[PDB]
Amino acid sequence: NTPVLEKNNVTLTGGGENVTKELKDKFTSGDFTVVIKYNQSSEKGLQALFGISNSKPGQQNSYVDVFLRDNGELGMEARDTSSNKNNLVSRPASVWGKYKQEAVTNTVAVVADSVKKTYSLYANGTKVVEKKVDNFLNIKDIKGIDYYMLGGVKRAGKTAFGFNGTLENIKFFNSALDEETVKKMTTNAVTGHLIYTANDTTGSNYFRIPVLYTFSNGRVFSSIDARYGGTHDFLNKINIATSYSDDNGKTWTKPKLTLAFDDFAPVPLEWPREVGGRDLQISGGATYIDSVIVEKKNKQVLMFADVMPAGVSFREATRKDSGYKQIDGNYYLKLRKQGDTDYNYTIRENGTVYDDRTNRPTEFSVDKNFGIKQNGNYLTVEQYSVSFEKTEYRNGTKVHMNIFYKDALFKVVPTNYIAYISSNDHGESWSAPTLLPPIMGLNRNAPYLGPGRGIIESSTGRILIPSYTGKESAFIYSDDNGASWKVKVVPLPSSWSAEAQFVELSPGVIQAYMRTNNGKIAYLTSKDAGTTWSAPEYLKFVSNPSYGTQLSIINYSQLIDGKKAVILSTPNSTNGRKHGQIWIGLINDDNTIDWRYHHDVDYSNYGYSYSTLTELPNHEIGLMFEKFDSWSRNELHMKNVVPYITFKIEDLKKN
Ligand SMILES: CC(=O)N[C@H]1[C@H]([C@H](O)[C@H](O)CO)O[C@@](O)(C(=O)O)C[C@@H]1O
Repeated sequence: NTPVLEKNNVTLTGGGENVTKELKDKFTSGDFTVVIKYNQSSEKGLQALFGISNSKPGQQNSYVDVFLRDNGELGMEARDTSSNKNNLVSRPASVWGKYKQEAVTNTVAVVADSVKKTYSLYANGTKVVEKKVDNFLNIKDIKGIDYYMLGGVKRAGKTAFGFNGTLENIKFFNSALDEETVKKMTTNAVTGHLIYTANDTTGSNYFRIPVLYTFSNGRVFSSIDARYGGTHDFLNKINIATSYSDDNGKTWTKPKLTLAFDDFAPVPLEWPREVGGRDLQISGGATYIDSVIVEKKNKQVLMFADVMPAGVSFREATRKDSGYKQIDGNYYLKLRKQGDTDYNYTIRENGTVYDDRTNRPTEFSVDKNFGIKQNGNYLTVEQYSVSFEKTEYRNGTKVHMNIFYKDALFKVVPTNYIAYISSNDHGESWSAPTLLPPIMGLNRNAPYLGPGRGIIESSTGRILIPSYTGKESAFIYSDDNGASWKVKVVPLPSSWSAEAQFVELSPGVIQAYMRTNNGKIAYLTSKDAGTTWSAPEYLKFVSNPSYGTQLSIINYSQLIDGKKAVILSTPNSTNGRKHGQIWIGLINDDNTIDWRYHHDVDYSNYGYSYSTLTELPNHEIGLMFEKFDSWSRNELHMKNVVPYITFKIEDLKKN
């Protein structure tokens, strides 16, 4: 594989460079590969990295280019005027803009393969898109190609889509190179910011909902949603994966599955991004989603998660049943047996399944992972697989029958639950899950967790876990170091998806920062360790779309400008989930916050959705975030889009 042309350190501010002499008559087949290492000096406007065109008047629509948008989209066009053929292939959120005050160096590539009739695009080690098109065009197919340009496209004798930046290195090949060669050629520093990668140990092509936490030992812990049937919240097959770093985030463990069902296996699916397929979903699969981490005072770690039985969306879960039944003062999980209409059974002591009608134990029992036994032996069901030719079918593998499955003999109430697991070794191993009792009441479903961390209120030792119902905040708490759980339900002014996080301002004084349906971040204050809550106030410097986004806010252990500090991450834009910012807030003696500093994470039109902050052992700050707009139907089912970055406080002061 030898380049037909190579150029280096080409600095441009809109005007481009003519390379026609060097490239006219190099592309005999018509196929091509172009690999471009670049950085942008200005991201505004549509910019072409190179352009091969018919430059004569009348032939404005006869060209091939690779382009970048101010939102980080990478794409290509291949067009021919006289035949009115117009190919466009792209993927949102493909490149980085700026990082810590400097333009980021990216490496992207295009492959045009006339035998396969495909265009492929690569960015920073990932094949971001591959598309077979019917009206395929290569360089020879376009009539009268006479101009070859770096950093623009010559249309009707004028430069269009002028690039602003430096082409550090650009290589043209007169053939289609193979996938692994180009992935490798595009690998760079950007590629190293992934902790979870598509089709890693987890078997998932997709991830959403990152969480970071630092343990007392100096381990930095991460969890994430491993979402297997694309990035849909529901319906989907979702596991919680984890990974950790014992060296201040420089290196991470291979990801482990920590909360998982096996009614479907953990295997990679190629989820359609086209408008006609992207609404496809994995239907019948039990799920964990939305993790919350806290470390207790005794150094045991807790992790909570939402639990969804197979076929239960957030929208279709019954809201008028907890899934639990009260018998002689105790709460017990109800079960319906196949062929019954009513819920005649309960799980009591030792997981023994009781017939409530007779008040006698049956021969069935439920294990600590919700698996169903009969006379002490496991019942089985066939595992499902997914295939695209979409079809879901039984694959011949037997797994334990489970109360959360579609094919179970005994089934839970089709509603959402909360489960928690604990670790005595800083997240190397975990207990079996405990389903949370019906803290909201017997005739109400469980709340939904606000992903991220919980806190320990220093003065009382109260454990606080943020959650919400749709209409209320539900602050789940324990006053006996996690042996028992209660909830403070707080009515909100409207139907907020009130994903929240807590900070402590001073002893006894806490604030819950949350998403709303009004465009603002709300904060509620408690001066009695969470027992009662003030009316909401709103941050005046963040302005988001009405749907909102999850946020992250943490306490920071070191003084900044002599003051106690908190650190907030959120998008900040009414155009979408964009324009990520980190804000440093300094607490005053009266417990108001001086929001003194902010730092923009990349350019304002680049994507920034859910995020998580942690303080590193060395007092740097770790950030992981969805670097795309996770609301947009245009940015679903994207691979390798949740990076991790470390900041110094001095970095966060700038902007
Ligand atoms: C990559 C891309 O989007 N290209 C499109 C451009 C841009 O929208 C520019 O803003 C306007 O030149 O608009 C066209 O009408 C054009 O100029 O022929 C169609 C073309 O497909």
